[PDB]
Amino acid sequence: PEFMALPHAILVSLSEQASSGYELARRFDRSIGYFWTATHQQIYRTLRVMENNNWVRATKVYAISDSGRAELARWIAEPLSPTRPGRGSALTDSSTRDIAVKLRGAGYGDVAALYTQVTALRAERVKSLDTYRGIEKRTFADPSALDGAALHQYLVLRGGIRAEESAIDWLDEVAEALQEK
Amino acid sequence: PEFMALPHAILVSLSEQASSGYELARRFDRSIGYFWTATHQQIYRTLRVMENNNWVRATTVLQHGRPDKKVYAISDSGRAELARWIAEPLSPTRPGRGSALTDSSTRDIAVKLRGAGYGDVAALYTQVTALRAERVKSLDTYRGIEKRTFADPSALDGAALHQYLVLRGGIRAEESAIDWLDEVAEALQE
Ligand SMILES: [Cl-]
Repeated sequence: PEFMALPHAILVSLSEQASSGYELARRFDRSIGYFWTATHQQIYRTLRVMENNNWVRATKVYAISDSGRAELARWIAEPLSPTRPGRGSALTDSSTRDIAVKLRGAGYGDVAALYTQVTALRAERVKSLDTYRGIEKRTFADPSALDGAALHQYLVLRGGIRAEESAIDWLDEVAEALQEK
Repeated sequence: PEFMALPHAILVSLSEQASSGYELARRFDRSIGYFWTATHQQIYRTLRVMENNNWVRATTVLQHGRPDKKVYAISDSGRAELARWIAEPLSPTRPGRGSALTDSSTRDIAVKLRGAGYGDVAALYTQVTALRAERVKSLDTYRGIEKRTFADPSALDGAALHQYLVLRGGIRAEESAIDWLDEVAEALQE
């Protein structure tokens, strides 16, 4: 439960607005829904799980508990996981999504701890890009002579190259805005 | 289900090189694993399935003083299915359709783009231009939420600024997607 990311997304939702099961889903599919693709069945299942830890109270409207608000602070401060599923690419790495959740509910949990996660993740995107940048020069040196399969592969690599750059650029925009704060 | 996403990725993979179990897993991670997170167990289970469909054929190759390796290659029927799936339009019922961060058409197009060929590129260009038209809907929407809710983002503090930054990530992704979708469309224009 504390090693997953949806309980926490819902903890953010509850932190801002204490809603119900359906009100929660409804709220989630337009607030955090643009980064997380979760179903109503998932939202409800996790809401059950959160009441099992006493993370949410039965005020029928759910409320974040003290224990749940503590977990959000804990989770936001918790650094980058080495066991995280998808390490090594901006398209597969789920940290970009987690940072967005942490960034939203940065009331519970502090900005200093998150800043370091933003700078740590950016450093990883540089390893990713530096890898892609190597495959480019060492596989697609002179990118104008490419014809069919070779060019299709280049273009695909160029999508990954863009994503890595995109991630770094956002991570920079995030890191900049968290400094002036 | 048969005609899902991973099988076609594996057809594209085996289209590039006839690989064995481990070779296919290894080379998928090296290439298509940078956009696709799939487990080796999953890769092999689809391999089994597509052999039952006769989409892939297995040949035991002779290795001296080596366990003889079983190599899978794409068959005629599988080569046909890959061509069929590249041509098949985007689903209007698929999830996360409303965001570049949430949409898997970006990934499907990448796979299609890999194993395209002279005959499939034309139909593939169709989906490129269609998906770009959707990213503009998504972008046009985010830019609306920006102007309506986050005009003058210099006087933003705390929650408001955190939310804007998050919205700023979505705008970049849509832009990024459009830029790539344009680069692909242009490179096919020759
Ligand atoms: Cl055959």
